[PDB]
Amino acid sequence: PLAAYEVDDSTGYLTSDVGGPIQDQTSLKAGIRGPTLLEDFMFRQKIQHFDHERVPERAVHARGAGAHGTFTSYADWSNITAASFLNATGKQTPVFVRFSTCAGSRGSADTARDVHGFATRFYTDEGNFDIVGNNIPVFFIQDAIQFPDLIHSVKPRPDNEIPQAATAHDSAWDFFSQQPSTMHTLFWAMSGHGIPRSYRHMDGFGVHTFRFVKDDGSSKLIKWHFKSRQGKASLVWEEAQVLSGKNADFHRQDLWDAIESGNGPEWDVCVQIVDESQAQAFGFDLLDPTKIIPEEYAPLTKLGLLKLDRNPTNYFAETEQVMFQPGHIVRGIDFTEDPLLQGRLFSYLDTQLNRNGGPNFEQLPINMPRVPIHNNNRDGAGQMFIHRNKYPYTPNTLNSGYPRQANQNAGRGFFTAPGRTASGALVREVSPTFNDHWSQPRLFFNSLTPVEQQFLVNAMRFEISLVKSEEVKKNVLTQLNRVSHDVAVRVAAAIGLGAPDADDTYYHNNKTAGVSIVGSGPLPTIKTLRVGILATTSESSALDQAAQLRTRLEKDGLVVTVVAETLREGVDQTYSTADATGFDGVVVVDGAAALFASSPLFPTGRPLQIFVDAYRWGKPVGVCGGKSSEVLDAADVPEDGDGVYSEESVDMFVEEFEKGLATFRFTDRFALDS
Amino acid sequence: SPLAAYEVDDSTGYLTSDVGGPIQDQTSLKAGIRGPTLLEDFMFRQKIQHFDHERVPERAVHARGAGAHGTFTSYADWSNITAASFLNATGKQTPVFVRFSTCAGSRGSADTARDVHGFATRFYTDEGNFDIVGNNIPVFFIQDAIQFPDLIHSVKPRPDNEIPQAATAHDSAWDFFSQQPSTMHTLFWAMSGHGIPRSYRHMDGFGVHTFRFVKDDGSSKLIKWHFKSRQGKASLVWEEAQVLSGKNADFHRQDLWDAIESGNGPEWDVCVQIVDESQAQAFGFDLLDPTKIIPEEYAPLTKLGLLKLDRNPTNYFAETEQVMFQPGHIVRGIDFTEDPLLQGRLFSYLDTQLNRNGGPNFEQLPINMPRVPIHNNNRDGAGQMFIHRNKYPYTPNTLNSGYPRQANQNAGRGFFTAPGRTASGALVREVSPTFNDHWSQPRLFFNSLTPVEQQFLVNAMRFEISLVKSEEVKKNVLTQLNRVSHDVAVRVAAAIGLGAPDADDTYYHNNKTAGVSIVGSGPLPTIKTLRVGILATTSESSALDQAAQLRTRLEKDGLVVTVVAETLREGVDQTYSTADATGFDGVVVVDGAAALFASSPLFPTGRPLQIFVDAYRWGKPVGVCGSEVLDAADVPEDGDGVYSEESVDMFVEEFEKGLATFRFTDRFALDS
Amino acid sequence: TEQVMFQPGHIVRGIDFTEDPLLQGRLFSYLDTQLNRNGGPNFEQLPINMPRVPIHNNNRDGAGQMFIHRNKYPYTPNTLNSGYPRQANQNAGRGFFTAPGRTASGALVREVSPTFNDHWSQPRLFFNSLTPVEQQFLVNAMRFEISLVKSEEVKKNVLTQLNRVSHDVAVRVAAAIGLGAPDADDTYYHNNKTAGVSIVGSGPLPTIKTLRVGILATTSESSALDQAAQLRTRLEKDGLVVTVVAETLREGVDQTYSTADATGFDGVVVVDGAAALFASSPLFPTGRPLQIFVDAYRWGKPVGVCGGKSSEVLDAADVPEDGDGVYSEESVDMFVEEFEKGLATFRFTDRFALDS
Ligand code: HEM
Ligand code: HEM
Ligand SMILES: [Ca+2]
Ligand SMILES: [Ca+2]
Ligand SMILES: [Ca+2]
Repeated sequence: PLAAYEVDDSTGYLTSDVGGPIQDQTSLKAGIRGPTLLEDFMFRQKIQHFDHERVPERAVHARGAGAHGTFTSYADWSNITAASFLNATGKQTPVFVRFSTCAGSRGSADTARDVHGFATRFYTDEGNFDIVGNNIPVFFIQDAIQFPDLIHSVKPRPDNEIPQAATAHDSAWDFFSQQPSTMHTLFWAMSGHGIPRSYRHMDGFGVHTFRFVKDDGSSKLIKWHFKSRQGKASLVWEEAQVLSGKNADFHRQDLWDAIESGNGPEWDVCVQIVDESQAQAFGFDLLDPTKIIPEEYAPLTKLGLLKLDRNPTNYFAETEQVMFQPGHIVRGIDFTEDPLLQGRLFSYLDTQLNRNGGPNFEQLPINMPRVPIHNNNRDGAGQMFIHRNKYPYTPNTLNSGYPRQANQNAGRGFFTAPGRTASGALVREVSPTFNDHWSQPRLFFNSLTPVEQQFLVNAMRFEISLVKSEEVKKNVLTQLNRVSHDVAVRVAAAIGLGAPDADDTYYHNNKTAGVSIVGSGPLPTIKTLRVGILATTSESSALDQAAQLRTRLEKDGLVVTVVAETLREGVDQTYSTADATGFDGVVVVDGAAALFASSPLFPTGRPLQIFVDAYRWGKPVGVCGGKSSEVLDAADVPEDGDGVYSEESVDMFVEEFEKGLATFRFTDRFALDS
Repeated sequence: SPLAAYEVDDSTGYLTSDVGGPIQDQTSLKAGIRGPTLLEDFMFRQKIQHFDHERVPERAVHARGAGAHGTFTSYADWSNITAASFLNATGKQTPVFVRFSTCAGSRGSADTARDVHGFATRFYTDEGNFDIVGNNIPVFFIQDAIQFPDLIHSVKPRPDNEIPQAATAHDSAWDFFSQQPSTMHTLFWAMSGHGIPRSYRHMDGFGVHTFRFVKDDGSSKLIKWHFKSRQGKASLVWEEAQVLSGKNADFHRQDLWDAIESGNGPEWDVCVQIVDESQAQAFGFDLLDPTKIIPEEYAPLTKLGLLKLDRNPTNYFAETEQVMFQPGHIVRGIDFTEDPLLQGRLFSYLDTQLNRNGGPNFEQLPINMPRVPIHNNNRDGAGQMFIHRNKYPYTPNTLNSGYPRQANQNAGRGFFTAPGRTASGALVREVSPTFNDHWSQPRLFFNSLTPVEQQFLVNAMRFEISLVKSEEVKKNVLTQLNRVSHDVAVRVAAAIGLGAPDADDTYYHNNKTAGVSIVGSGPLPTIKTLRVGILATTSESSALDQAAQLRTRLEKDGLVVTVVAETLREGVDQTYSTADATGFDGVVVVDGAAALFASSPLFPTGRPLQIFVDAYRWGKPVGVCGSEVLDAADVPEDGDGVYSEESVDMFVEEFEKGLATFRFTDRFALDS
Repeated sequence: TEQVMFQPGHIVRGIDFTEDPLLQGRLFSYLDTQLNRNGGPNFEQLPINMPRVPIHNNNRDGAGQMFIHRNKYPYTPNTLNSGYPRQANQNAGRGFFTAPGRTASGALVREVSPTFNDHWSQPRLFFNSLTPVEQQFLVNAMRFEISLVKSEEVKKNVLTQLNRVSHDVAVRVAAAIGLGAPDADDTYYHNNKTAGVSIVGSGPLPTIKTLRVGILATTSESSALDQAAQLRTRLEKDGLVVTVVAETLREGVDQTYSTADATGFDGVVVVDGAAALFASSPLFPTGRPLQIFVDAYRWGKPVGVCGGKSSEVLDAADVPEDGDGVYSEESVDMFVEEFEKGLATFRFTDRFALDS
């Protein structure tokens, strides 16, 4: 894919960057115990490179991971868009996708509670087209000019730089409560969408309304929705926290492993399509990025399949250096007057100068298009091209008038949708059509299941309880109360304040499909899900049981880890390094029961803690072999429990257990406010 | 002070651009109320351009870190051993800035990663800035600076997928260690409690290299810097460090910030070991070799002065992120040695600052400025903040009357290279054979730890090496560990189901040395700032009363008290939902709360009990104030560091003893 | 000087932009380009770029950040910093505001307004407003530059465009380059003139202070040095910058003939004690003293001989004694009074050939 740029070092002698064979292990010194010499160019070339390895992290979405893939169109979409990549059934275009958290620095944990990025580049035969989206369909703010306010508030306090990758501090909730537009995204982030099970188990959204533009000039309004084929799934908060410490790399490792095992994740790339006349028809403004179109109003149209199936060769060169822009647009697509989108168009082109340190960032391999470039851009630091045209100006006769101007009528040029207009005063004023900040947050809340609603309440209780300012806490209750009195009461109970009186201006009872995680039913596939088998080296029959279970589980593409006191043939991991956050279900072989009812080889009570944690976090758990009561009694897990299994037959154990893995979470183990 | 002049106050006033024009910054300028944004909106672009360019490259190593201001005070006139001005008078005060850090992780990684730690001190002296750029471990992994990128690439994440963050627990790191045996000494330190210190305040600082002290008369002696903590030595246990990394990635920087805010700024005695030049090879190793310590039994510590950190930064980015240390920031009275690791460092720091700052004028940032006049002919460069009056910036000149004047051993208090230093021999890329013993001092170190400490170290190695996928690498690791201690190799081999190689006694010995053991260093000299979690309940007026009684007592003794209950209210600090045992150094359950330890929508199932049990398993002082609680938690009433008293005052007294002991190590199983 | 970074975006309350598409795009360029020059986003902190009033905003960090900001809540809206900094606009805080009568209406277009389409009438207005000799200089600059263009097609295309401004210009230029001018095309021709664009027509200079007078003298005659000293005193009294030139330096001589050139002076005076130099030396190139005088005359400057004896110098130079801007007096006083009128006139344009 980027084969032309690969460098192989599987053989050969060390050389400088200019091909001179050298060594790099000992400095040149004036005598054997002498000082190092300035003339040692071997030393200086190697250390200079090392000294300059780092580049600025992205201003947001610093922490993330990418993979290569293919997009395949399901149809000829010419009848709605001139976009070349969508112009034929089965047409394939290479892609690169990067997923990320949003607030944390490089090296912060994947399983922070946060908005997540989902950025996709299509290397089309008419230019690179990027859709730079999030896993949440609405954004916090209604005007790009407010982005630094939002980001400053969410990022660590700037005196001490605390806390990392978290909204759980005063400044964030101060902003949220003073800028009520934030409520909708806030509710999404406080739901299980803020803590996805993996990048493969979340959807991607363009957020903004864009336009599809036909060759004839007619346009329609669209929203992009990348719908996961793996299904939707979340962690529970108290698992996400432990996982942040046990495996900061959880999401990037999950993605990397799925691709390597031939389970590359897939999404249906979809749009909602509506007429230009419907911009204000749905009870809100399609220019407002804090609003969704309910699927009951406009159904999803599937355009094609996105599949990620190839990991990068060098993370820095590919994932770190990929530079996405919403301004990377192609003929057939256009912008709308969404004031958040409008300002983004400026930001991405500008910020890449910061990251790259020079203007030629489009020439980096990962950023290059797959079709020829013909323009009069020249020079600049890091210029890799050697341009033959010595008359790089338009209009010219001395290069026969090339390159020629491309537009609607010639050379397949980009063109602005010709029906677009502007009218009015030049103003710094918010449209009153943007003013309802609360009805959609309530629509979202109403659409979650009872346990889902409790989890959202509990996320808010956790975070707001860490806000020191009594005034900020009260202000937060004021805003929450406008979305839902019941939310405000339940949150207030945790923080020892009174909720204010119900204000029903924005309350309503409407619901919408497709936003609940709990309500989206069992997972459509269990391939890649992780089963930890707790066993012991003290009983050769426990290992026999573990081996039989492994064979039967791996047959169905589950990723199996056998855990014992020490490593040996057939054991993957020791108890010392094992944790419940490492598994989607946990099985104990009854031969190992004694470990459950002290060792220098693992912390006290570790084998039982793995089982108890997994149970408490809602995972399918069980004992295989017939003798289950010693384990279940020690764990205080009821044998009759939903998602608790006990069979002597390995085949029968696995059949039941696999149903539990697809259910994924057993939500009856979590208490509800009365 | 350069920082006072550049402080910007925004507590009043209307918003302005960077050029002082009053503006707004909340709505974009548009062609009509639902129209597109205008290119002519300079308010928008100036604000967004700034935001777009806020980030700068992180440090190549020590990216995760935090800083504080303070003072250094000399104990004596040290002219008898050094010309250094900041050391030339009893009571002489010099401002300092210190930055502490982990070493391998990127700038958002957890404080409580297992790692070497940075301890970099700048003394803004009256003869120039002097930096001691040290670590919390006295020896380094490698013997030549040219190997640094090899070490660092191996320990940092694998470069195809950038996994794992802030961890040596992967194949490449152990491959490097097992192929480059000089690493063993530092590896042993990193695998001990020194890899997971309880806080920046509870670790020491070392200059690592041998340096020189140079007197005005030109004579020199060899020195090692040792900053000795007045807070005592303390570590986490590994399982606790893991949970902490998720619950509070900011634990160490918060611990430091808080200690300073409460008037408990941390202190170190700044010390040196001082030996004669003739002793460079007298101790059974080469003092140019940065993998060796001088045992304290061979050269005792001399206390030069007090280092105290007592003011937090105003802006983290401007001060902590932008501070740029250099071992080349040296002052008259100090010199380098021919340590090949030190030698190459001198080049690296000056060069790397170009990457971070993006221009050559990084010494003009307020945090990097000196507190004395600058007179030189350095000019221009991006970001030039001075307006130089001298229009003849060359030497020799007559047109500026020969100024600036040359400074040297005999003019203007100039820096001078120790005049006794020589070099002789071939120009070679060869390692001195005096550097070849990579295994005796790792053994010395291991011998000097207590039995439970040695077990913790074996268990750290068992943890990490079990995660290495390559059988070849694991075998090579056992080969090197075996040269240090056959017992260590046997015990770690046990966990990974390989057989250890046969004993090879070449480097074995039974020697020990003082001052390297954490557990063996006795109870903490102070318990001020240590954290007590009181587990209570809102359902009992008596429980809240009991909590409050304890609070007034413990707080008067300097302890930081957190009362935990189901919900916040008067006198309750944290909810059970946000509480964790990693948040405390000791845990107390009040009697009236006994019921919680037997379901609630206000916290996860079993949370109250879990905090108590985690605290006990991690060795902390735990207690009940007011038997069933100790029963539910399976905690022995007669256990060392388990407290049970009806008497408030009696409990606080016993418990405060427990906080000093800090860890009750009898709770951890040992190989036998 | 090198670090000053100007921007038309540096605007203040009371001024606003217009929809000139050239101006509109400049607003982007200057902010962006300073990143290239400065290498970092904090270029407004360079001393030459700093304002002379307080700065209150939430811009933060960036390479080279010189400020230490005390406000730890740099976001709007906030309560934790009491809502400061406050928003400034037309009604509060003397904020910048866009002229409120400004509007836009129409399609979003990449099209040129047809009102921009006349490219030729104003060039012709400008040309008409210059004096005859001025028009000759302009034709001569065009003849000079276009003659160096190698492509015959480009030269042809240039005459096509010039011909639309003025058939006469195209003809006169065409003559120098051996091509024929296109036939007259009078769409944009006219006879209108405008005030204030002509240099030659702007009358004599309002001041001669700082103008440069080179006095050519000799060390071979003590009398020449004396004349040069007296002239110097009389000229310096009026704020003129005087350079005395001779073969070698000594007290009262500023420059050698070797370094001197007519381009260094606004007027040139030979002292008659130095007349023999104007008829070889290892101390300057052959013919240098005379060449300074002749160049000065050819380039239209006031030139003269002071002392009373002028024919030897003037004849050697081929300069007519009665030409305008040519002076000859014995009296230093009378000489300077006449010469100073010539310095205000500045250029004697009757010395330049015109096309017929
Ligand atoms: C709809 C709301 C938004 C979404 C879904 C969004 C999405 C993203 C994503 C996914 C990335 C990381 C791309 C990658 O993986 O490299 C990103 C980076 C960035 N975003 Fe946006 N963003 C939004 C709003 C904004 C706004 C309003 C601004 C500023 C006006 C902005 C400025 C940036 C900057 C400076 C970066 C770093 C870009 C780079 O270094 O390449 N974002 N955003
Ligand atoms: C004795 C062994 C060493 C110790 C104790 C040491 C200590 C440190 C410390 C404490 C910092 C961070 C200072 C801060 O807080 O900003 C640092 C940064 C750095 N070190 Fe060293 N180091 C050692 C060896 C080396 C070697 C051999 C090289 C390369 C030849 C090196 C290159 C760097 C670089 C490039 C940085 C980032 C510096 C900056 O960005 O300002 N280190 N090291
Ligand atoms: Ca805060
Ligand atoms: Ca740069
Ligand atoms: Ca590796």
